Amino acid sequence: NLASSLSVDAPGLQNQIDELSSFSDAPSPSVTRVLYTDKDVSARRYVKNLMALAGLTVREDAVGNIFGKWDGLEPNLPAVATGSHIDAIPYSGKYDGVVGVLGAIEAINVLKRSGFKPKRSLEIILFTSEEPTRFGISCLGSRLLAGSKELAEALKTTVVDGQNVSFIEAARSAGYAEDKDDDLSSVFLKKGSYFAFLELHIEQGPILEDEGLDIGVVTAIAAPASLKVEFEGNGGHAGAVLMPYRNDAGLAAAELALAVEKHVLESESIDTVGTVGILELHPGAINSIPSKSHLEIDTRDIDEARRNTVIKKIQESANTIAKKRKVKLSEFKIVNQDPPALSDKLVIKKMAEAATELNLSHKMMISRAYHDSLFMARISPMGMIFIPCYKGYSHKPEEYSSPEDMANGVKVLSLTLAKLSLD
Amino acid sequence: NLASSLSVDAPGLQNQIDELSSFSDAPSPSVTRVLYTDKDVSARRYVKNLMALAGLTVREDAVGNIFGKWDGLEPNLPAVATGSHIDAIPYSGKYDGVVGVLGAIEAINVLKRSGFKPKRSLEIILFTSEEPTRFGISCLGSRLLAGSKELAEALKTTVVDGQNVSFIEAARSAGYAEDKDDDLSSVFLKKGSYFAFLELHIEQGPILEDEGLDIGVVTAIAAPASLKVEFEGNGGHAGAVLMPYRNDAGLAAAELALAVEKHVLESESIDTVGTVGILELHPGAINSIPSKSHLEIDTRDIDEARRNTVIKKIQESANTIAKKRKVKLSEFKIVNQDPPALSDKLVIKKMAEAATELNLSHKMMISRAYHDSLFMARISPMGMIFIPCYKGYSHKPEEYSSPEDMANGVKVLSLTLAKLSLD
Ligand SMILES: [Mn+2]
Ligand SMILES: [Mn+2]
Ligand SMILES: [Mn+2]
Ligand SMILES: [Mn+2]
Repeated sequence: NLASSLSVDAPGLQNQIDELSSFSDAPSPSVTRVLYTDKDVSARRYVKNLMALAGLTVREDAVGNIFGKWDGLEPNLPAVATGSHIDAIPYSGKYDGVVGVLGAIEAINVLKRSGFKPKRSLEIILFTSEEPTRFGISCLGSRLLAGSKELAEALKTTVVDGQNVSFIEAARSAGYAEDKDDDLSSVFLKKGSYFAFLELHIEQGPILEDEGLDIGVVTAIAAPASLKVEFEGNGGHAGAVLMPYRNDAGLAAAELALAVEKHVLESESIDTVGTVGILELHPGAINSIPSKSHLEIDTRDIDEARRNTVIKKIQESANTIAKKRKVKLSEFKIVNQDPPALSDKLVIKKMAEAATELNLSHKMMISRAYHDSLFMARISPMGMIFIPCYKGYSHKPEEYSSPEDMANGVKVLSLTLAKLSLD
Repeated sequence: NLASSLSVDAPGLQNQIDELSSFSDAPSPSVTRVLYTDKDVSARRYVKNLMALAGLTVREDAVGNIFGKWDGLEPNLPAVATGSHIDAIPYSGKYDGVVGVLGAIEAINVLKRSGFKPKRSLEIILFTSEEPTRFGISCLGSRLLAGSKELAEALKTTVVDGQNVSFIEAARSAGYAEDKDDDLSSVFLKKGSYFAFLELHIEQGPILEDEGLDIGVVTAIAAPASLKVEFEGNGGHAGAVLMPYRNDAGLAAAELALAVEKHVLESESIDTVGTVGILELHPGAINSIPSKSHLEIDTRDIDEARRNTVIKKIQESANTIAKKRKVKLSEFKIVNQDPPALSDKLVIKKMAEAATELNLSHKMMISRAYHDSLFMARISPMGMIFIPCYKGYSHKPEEYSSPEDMANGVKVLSLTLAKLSLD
């Protein structure tokens, strides 16, 4: 049957993972690859070439989401879509995102080798960017596909990066958003344009590995939020300004970072997380008392209300700390505060059937990380396939998924796409 | 007499202060000017031009200390020296250091207009750098003039900046070519090679302004130290690594910064200070748990033993925090731990006499900031002349000393140089 016929070029896929990792601003084994930079442009060209070699019809939208379609026997029907991202945060790994892009192309090649003939077309999406590194905006491509007018407006009017380069200027340097007449609504997909959307991804947790399982059938994605906070004080000379006269913006930031941890732990649930991954001091000189501090805070929970309580407490603490330290709370901005997504029950059923037919052990589980799937779920029924990764490591160069684990994920993706194409 | 004949071009000196401030990597009103950068080179050239216009013999040593001599009637006698620095930490003011360099040149011009005939030569020193910004080393020039073999060795073997540029490469780019035969010992001054060393400097405190006084006669300089600390943890995914499994290097850093403040306050003396002016996270992404943190800590006291107790407590806390957070204390480096210095009693005497002869009010006081004077004191009798500054502000663009305050300092410097030259 179809399932028994599926065969993946596992070393070939690994070779592509390694080749793509060369497009990096960080030295190997780390990867850094940021939206619209030269390394991103090179990586896009590499992927588009692989899509062409796979016989896919390739197109791009106004912000650089890339689509590669295998036309079905009934091409007017909403297609079955799959895909992921290839951007990488600073000093991260080679597998996050990339497995779901290169692996989706491999799933096409696998199905073609088996002589599968899709009824509904299959389409691979390379999302233009999923990581928030450049503009503070996660899932930039999929948020637009899912029809965010607010985001489209912001991208055209106010959005800039840390070097004051605008979104539009960055896009144009990479070959996109050239048309002046587009408010970016051209990117929006109407609800139902895809029959379903699937994303293959490394688990980014140790559960499948610890339990000895091959496949996670993802049932939900946890609710993510992020915040930016700034404090301002008077600054001055570190040697000469006596302690009673200070209002140290760095100490306010230190206290807020510890308050974030405290409020997360106060939830009493191990599913709650919060992190201060960015903490910058100005002027940032050893002998200058910080007059401005800038924090960026990530916080999430599978339970939206429980997460929101953490956010409320963080704002309360920022105000309490500012008053105590006698500094100005000059910025407190919630950058995003998004609900969780639920995978579609029929997609879940088909995925689990596919794993069973392939003799692959599996469990149903939640995603802690967010993904493009979070926003694609607003447009069509969604599911995700998790594969194991070594010790759950992710967002660091120790991240690793074996050729066998990737091949298993590709087989499940191939078979689930096939099932949905004939639905 | 000589005193009554001294006249300063006060607006002209102000104009020079303003012109020099244009050599900056920060937009006005702030100044940033770092050792061996293009802005530093431009400022060196500006000063050397003024020295030549004042008829001084101009020379430079291996690391770029600049000397401008007015030859006396007895040129073989140890000269009377004066000088300061022109480097500026990020986003600082226009007066720190610069007043004692431009003001020293103006003092020469003042004495020449009055027809003064020196016995001992007078020599102006532009120290190559006094701020620790680039290499973490304060008083780089004067520590070398004072004969630090440990520093000379480090500069040629291990010292690099934050961008991994070596001291040698940086010096070379600024026109200080490396002599592989020179271990920098060529820079060392013989003890007693100067009769005395004087530094004119803004107070960097509010005392003279608050008390309505013209001149501070500095009697001692507080004991400065600095520390570099790094913590290392596992890092990883901000969304997926659950709180009990973390070893967050950023939170270790936050706790250490708060411990620094605590230990300073524990001294029970208002003269004790400590600051964390630099706190950097790696990888520094919103969704990546910090795997490395880097702190640079400044701590000082007029009392050396009290200062040292603070340092010991900070090291104890760094170890306690590392154990509790389950991170590695990967670096704990005391970069410098220097004793205080006392001004020479006969230099103090001459300075007070000069202020009195000029009908300027004055008081004895200590310096909280460190200065090149701290290390020149190891080579020759030392003193400092403080002038008032607005609200004591320093290391920020609000720093200000009036044209009159500078001119009065210049007059005291001129007259003190003259008195010492004839002694
Ligand atoms: Mn990621
Ligand atoms: Mn991802
Ligand atoms: Mn300074
Ligand atoms: Mn200074």
